[PDB]
Amino acid sequence: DDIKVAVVGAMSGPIAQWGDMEFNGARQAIKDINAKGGIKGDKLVGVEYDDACDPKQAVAVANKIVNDGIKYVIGHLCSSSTQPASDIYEDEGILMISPGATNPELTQRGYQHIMRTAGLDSSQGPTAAKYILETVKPQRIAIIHDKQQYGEGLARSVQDGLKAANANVVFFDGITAGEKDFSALIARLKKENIDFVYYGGYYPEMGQMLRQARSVGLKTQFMGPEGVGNASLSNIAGDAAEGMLVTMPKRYDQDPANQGIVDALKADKKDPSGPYVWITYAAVQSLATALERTGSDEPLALVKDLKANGANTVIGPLNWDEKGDLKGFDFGVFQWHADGSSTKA
Ligand SMILES: CC(C)C[C@H](N)C(=O)O
Repeated sequence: DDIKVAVVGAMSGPIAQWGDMEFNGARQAIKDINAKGGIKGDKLVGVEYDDACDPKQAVAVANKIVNDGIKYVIGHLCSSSTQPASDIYEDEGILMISPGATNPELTQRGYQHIMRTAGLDSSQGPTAAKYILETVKPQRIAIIHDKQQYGEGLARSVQDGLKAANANVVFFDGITAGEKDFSALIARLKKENIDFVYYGGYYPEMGQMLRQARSVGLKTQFMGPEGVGNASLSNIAGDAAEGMLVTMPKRYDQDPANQGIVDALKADKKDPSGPYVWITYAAVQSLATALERTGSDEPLALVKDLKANGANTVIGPLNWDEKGDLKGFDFGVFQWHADGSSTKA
């Protein structure tokens, strides 16, 4: 019979563009797998849910998935929405592979039904700190975050990494997500002669912060995690996007092996350049590899099979550890430009 698979992420809310990549990658993977014969004759069917990357809505979607009879879940997208949903899935015995959540706490609580194809912030954070200490070498640093699990976790990780080398972190503060007016922050950066800022958060706040800093002549160097590295960033920031540092996953769309999938996305007039297009495609490929190899429909047996044998996907040969995290998922550093393009630094 038809194998149903929930795909869960942001189809609405302020970071819906990340979700656009997720659903584009999932749809294409489900379509390619069915085109080659499915899972031993059976058809994969994606069932799409919108949690809006919001903790409360995520708990509502997870509850609905249990009630709908679905046993496998590619989601959720954000860390703050994925973690509370995983509590429900673990209790009900449902497989959950997150293509987007990078916060470490997800897979550090003994949950047996939980995996991910996204990286870890326990590696993205230290990658930023290393680059700050060794290449940028600023005199005076401020670290800002958006008071949510992903951004605040990365901001705290960069604070610790810098403080390990006794770098001058002048101050550490948060701003509320959805902020329009950053004039108070900018005034503090001028007062404290801050020449470098790490922002933990997503692209809507990064964009407006960059534009407003340059409008009054701040010469500050900014940096953020992969959550700011979006096509929207330079549209919001304008010329202030130039020089922006950001940690991102490898450019999977420039891998020759993925050129067939790039061409399929370009035929549907879709942007193939986003990291989570590929990381989500990979999560469907891992679920399909486990169903095919074992011939089983038990969530626990599918996870054990993946931890043991791995899977060959569009983001490389995947090798999970006992907790459900990928081993050897590396972030690189990129200089952003005003036209939305970027180059490795
Ligand atoms: C899509 C990504 C920007 C999501 C981010 N890694 C998080 O855990 O919230």
